[PDB]
Amino acid sequence: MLRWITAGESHGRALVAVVEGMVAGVHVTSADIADQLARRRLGYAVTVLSGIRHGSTLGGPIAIEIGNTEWPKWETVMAADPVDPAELADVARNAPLTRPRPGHADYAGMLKYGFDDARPVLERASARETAARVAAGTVARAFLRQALGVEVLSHVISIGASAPYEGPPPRAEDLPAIDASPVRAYDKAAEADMIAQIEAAKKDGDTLGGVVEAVALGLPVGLGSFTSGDHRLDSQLAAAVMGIQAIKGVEIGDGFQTARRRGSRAHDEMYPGPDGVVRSTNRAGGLEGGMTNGQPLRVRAAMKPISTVPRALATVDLATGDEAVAIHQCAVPAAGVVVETMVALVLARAALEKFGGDSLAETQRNIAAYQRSVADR
Amino acid sequence: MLRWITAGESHGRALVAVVEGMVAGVHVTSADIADQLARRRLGYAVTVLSGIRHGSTLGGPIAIEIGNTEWPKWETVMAADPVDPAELADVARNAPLTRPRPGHADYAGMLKYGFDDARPVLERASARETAARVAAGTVARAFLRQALGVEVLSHVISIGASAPYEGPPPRAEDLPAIDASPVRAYDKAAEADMIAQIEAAKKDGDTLGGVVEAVALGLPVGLGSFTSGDHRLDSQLAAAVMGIQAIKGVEIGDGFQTARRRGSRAHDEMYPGPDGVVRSTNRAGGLEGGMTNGQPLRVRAAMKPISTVPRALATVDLATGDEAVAIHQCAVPAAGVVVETMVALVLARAALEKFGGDSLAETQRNIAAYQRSVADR
Amino acid sequence: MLRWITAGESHGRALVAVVEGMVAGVHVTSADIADQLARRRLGYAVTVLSGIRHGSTLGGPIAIEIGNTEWPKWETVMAADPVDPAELADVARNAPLTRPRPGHADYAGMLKYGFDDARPVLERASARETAARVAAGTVARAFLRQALGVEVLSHVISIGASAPYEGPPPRAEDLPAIDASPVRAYDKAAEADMIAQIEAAKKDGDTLGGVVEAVALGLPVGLGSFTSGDHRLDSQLAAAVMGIQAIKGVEIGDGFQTARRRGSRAHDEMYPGPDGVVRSTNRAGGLEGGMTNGQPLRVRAAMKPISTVPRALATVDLATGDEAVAIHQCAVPAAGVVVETMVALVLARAALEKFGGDSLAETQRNIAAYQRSVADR
Amino acid sequence: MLRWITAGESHGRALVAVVEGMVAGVHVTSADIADQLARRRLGYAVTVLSGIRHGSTLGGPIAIEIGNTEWPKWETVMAADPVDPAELADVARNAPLTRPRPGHADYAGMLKYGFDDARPVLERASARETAARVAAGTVARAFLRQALGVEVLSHVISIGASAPYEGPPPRAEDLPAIDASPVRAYDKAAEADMIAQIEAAKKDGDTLGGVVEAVALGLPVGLGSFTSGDHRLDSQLAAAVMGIQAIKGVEIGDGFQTARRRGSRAHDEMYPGPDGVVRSTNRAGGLEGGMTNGQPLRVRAAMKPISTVPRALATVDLATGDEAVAIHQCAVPAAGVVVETMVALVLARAALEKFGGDSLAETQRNIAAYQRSVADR
Repeated sequence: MLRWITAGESHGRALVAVVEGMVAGVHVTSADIADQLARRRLGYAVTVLSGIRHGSTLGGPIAIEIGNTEWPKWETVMAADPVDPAELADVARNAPLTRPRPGHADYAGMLKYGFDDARPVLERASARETAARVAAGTVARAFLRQALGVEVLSHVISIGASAPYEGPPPRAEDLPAIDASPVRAYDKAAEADMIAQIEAAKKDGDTLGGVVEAVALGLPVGLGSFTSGDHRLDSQLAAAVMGIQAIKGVEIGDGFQTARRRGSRAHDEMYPGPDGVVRSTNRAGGLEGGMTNGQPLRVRAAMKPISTVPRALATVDLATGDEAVAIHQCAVPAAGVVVETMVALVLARAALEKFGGDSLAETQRNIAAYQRSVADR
Repeated sequence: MLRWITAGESHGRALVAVVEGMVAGVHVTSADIADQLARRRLGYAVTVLSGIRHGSTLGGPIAIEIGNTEWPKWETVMAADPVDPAELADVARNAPLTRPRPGHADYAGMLKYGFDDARPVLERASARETAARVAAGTVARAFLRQALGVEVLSHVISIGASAPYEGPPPRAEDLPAIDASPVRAYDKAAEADMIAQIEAAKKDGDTLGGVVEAVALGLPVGLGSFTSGDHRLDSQLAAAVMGIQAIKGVEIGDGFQTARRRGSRAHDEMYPGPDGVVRSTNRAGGLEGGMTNGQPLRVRAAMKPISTVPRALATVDLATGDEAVAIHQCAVPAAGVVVETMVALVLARAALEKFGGDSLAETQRNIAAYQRSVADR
Repeated sequence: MLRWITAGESHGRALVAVVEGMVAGVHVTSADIADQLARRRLGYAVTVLSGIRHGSTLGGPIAIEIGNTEWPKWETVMAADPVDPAELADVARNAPLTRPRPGHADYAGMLKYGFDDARPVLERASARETAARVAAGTVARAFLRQALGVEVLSHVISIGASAPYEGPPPRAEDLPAIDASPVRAYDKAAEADMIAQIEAAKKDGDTLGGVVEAVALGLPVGLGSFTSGDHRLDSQLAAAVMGIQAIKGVEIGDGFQTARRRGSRAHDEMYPGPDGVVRSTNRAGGLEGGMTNGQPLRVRAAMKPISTVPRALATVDLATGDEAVAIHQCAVPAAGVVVETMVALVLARAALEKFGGDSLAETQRNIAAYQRSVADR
Repeated sequence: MLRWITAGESHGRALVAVVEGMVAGVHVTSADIADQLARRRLGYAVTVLSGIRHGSTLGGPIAIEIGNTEWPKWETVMAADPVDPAELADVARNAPLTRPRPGHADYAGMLKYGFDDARPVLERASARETAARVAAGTVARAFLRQALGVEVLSHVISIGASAPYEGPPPRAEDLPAIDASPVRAYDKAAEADMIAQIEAAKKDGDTLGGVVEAVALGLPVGLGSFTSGDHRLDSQLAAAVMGIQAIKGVEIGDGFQTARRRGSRAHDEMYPGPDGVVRSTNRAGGLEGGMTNGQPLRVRAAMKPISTVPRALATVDLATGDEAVAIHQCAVPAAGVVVETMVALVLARAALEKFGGDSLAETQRNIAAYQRSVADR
């Protein structure tokens, strides 16, 4: 049973991702992880410490370290061990952060943990942590591809007030074009609209959020279950995606728009096919009653504008109780990449749950046999 | 650490809800549970078996049984023990269900579990299970009220193509009026619009979904955490709400609309107040960076139309591979009630996580002290 | 992933066992459960509410209710709902329990939960709860037999000061003789010694504990893992067995005696065989480095004397702070039966972890294929 | 809710310990961790990557890296990324390991994971992993001391055939003398006996196991619970201790010897005292009915001889199916140190479970208040 953990402060020495429960024999390398970390940097130092040998998973815990290049600047302010308080009071960088940014973990985090300073909160809350997620996600990704022939990608639906691209989702062969787009858009018209919204926001010195859609292709029928709320795959995906920094909404398939349609036009009808049932629409986004139906999985995430707009947001100085202005510390296309990663981690877990196995070869045997059994129906 | 489990088939003898980890000394009765089960039946036999003594929780597992009144009709078809297969083949009610309904667990469930018959799938997948959830939810509810003075309610935002009510959410004092509404609407104009959509759908012999909003009031700052994706309260709520039958989307606060706003207008600014920070908007829906900020928690759920529209939905007969039509087996206002329940279960768990305690009095002491500590800031 | 929960107070209306995550298609009936509950009653009303249809598991949560026959006597004192406090003060049975028994949950439970009365503590702490465990255990048992040809049994090693039977463990064919023994002894000489110890203790009006050994036969190699402490099968078994009421020690195989042997004589040497490796000793008790090695699994549990000895044990009246004497509310052979049950639950979970599957047939395919793969080595 | 994870192969680049859920404000440093790692090396390079700032925990995940000094020798054989298979076949160090050692994870691990080589199994299974545990344990240790004034230590009861020290356990002030002993013995006579057994085994070229006892002092009443098997503190401790490499048995207090006593002499009687109940014996080892009773917690672990005895143990070459002899790759006093660590991790988790809190100060308030409440009884 797959588990993943991230660790690290934004300005700490390094980030760590640990993945536990991954079967032995999955091919994945430092380079794969770096490639995926590079994809996270798209939009307008990796060390594998354990669990992988000669590019193949060992079956034990996989620990992946991501170095922080800025560490020399932070090694006193973010030092693990005590530092002379007199030497530290002379360090401008160590100044108190007492003006919580609206929209961020600052205020609630300070109160919750009894902090006088927001620094310990933002260091961990920061979306720099998503880099560790992506390191972990790459392992799930390699597993999904090699065990199931499953591919995970994403594309941006809207940024700011752009008109949502509601056409067909991309396939895996479209990923280079998507990744090459400044807004990771699949649709050229939608692309132009989004770039325009960004240009105008940039000019106004403002910030934007957006909507992104992860797509997983090639899934077998029956991952997740209808047996309880927690086992529904959409429940698990929603947790994994909503828990991403700045995400305020999650949809499966046509999501909130489904809730505005009539039953006669809301669902995906089934028809006879050569190698099983075929559907002509995918309004469900590949999930029905908590399980994969074989159609492309579509998961959409709504990201709020996350970058603090300079001198726009009133706040309070918790030190004084006086009015203040939040001092700043779009990322929509990268959010799409992070969503891919969380979707992959969840899918990989659900796959190991149904197909079991301790090595890829074993898991592959069980998959094959389940597929043969379904075909023989 | 609070856990909840539901058990039961729709036409089985009874449903069971088990709640584990609830502190001793919470006042809750059979009548409370029945009251909340009654609320679930709003819209256009309870036996407490364990864990409660004289209307006060014991600290052990709380098992709540909900009887099925139709059991005599089903006691052979849904018999636990073997039944002579010749006697059963003469029972019309035991006929094979081999035409999976689009939008339901039928097809994927049959394939996943190797079933030839959809009966075992729909029996457990059916939203009749939400009654067991609500039994469990009532315990969390009583805890939230008595430990924290927290109230949970809901109201319907839209049904079918109605214009979404986007005005202010209701307070606890508005619940009778909401519950008295045929569509559990808070807004009279929105109400009329929704009733109209329903009337027209009824006439067309069609079905509707909708959007509902659970509201939790009185929450302390700091439930949930920013420390990882799984600990974010919005992550937990999303899992609990998305896992409800027929839910296709979840939002916190202004959700997907936040993703279409500029940073300067997207967030909730903070200002000085007498007894702490005050905000003038609640676009975040009471959650920031994974934690409660003290504002009303707003959680919205998108429900797809769930009732099968007679002779509209093409499907396949899995027995033959031939075309077929799905045979049928809005519920928006009741969905709102179920969402309340899932929100309450999650909030109660997060509260016990931060405030600990083995009895209500102990948990109340820790709450009080945390609140004093925050006030003294 | 198998989970089990028990609920119920000793004098409550009923006990409930819930088992979640069990694959569909396992044959098990009310009668099987009753048979195993009967075995628990060896030594000197079952209702299946959910998850089983026509004697075959459905794949959903399995809820099993066990009625309390004494309920009419307790329905006011252990009433779930409030009862007039004046009517209750006239009930002798509802008298305060304020003299905690040494060796029991009484004192620590009262302090922990802020109880003035030990009643809520002993009602849940009581070993009557093991009946619910055994109901749950029967499902795991049926699964182990049908999926893996695995059998679980037990026998008593010692009671009181008897000389421990250290000969060979029994096989499944020996269970009737063991069950027919007044002390569930496998060895006739050991039996006579144990009966003598009991006779002498009975005469002295005293109580005894003992040591029991669960044996699981037919296990495949490789359940559990060496990958971390929590995944070691011996870790899981130890948790499941030590958590049984009155158990103070757990051993795998030769346990504490292994720690007194030299490395040259402590382990089980391997030799070539026709259908795989064979060992001539089983000092390890079928577990090495956290995993099953194919040898009989042997798990031993040390039970303390649990029955309070009348007027022997000094205690304190918490109401007054005055000296008092504990007022009483062997069971070694039944402990053996309970240990069987906990071993079976853990083994079944570990099996589903490695072999996966959502139905027995699927799990059986994966098992077969893993076994073929091992044979082809 | 405290969680701990270890990662690393014995000859990999480094070990990683991650601790999640630890409250903010606990004072612990690199030096503390190194000190405790040094204690693990008693008997006949630490880098804190995250979660700690200026010697005080941040509340987020704490990642601790322990470097392997031998890494340059292993950086090709245990390289994470692929290495030219022709270059690797010339490396003597990379030779196949196909003769599983009796008593080790080798055989079952190879079969389970489909390995042809035991290397991936022993790399992770090796007790070198306990160093990562101890890094994690140090955090729990600091928490226990600062939140609860709790101290954890250990001493060796027996090694090989020595006569078990059954006198009183040590207190915290005795730790230097214990740590200074070659066998970490508390008792001088027992010490001499153990050294003799070792001398004789060394001379015979053989290996020994032993029994160790962890002692935790200063615990509040009521950690753990009687509410179910999994919540019993003895259940949790047993899992944590049995899961240590080479441990074959666990006891609480007088353990297996309790099972040989009569009820009248088996338990710890309670008597009136100035500041609460007092006991004159501690046969229970500080745990009753699943919870701490305030007495010293005593947990004993039986370690099998772990070092392979050269040319004594027959095995099979899995490559050929031919007879072979196991080639080798006491540690009792260090086992005691590891047991301390696992006990501390479990106690710290149980403490956070009851007392909650997100910072030490908050947890301390809740502790104080629970203690006052108990005193006022």
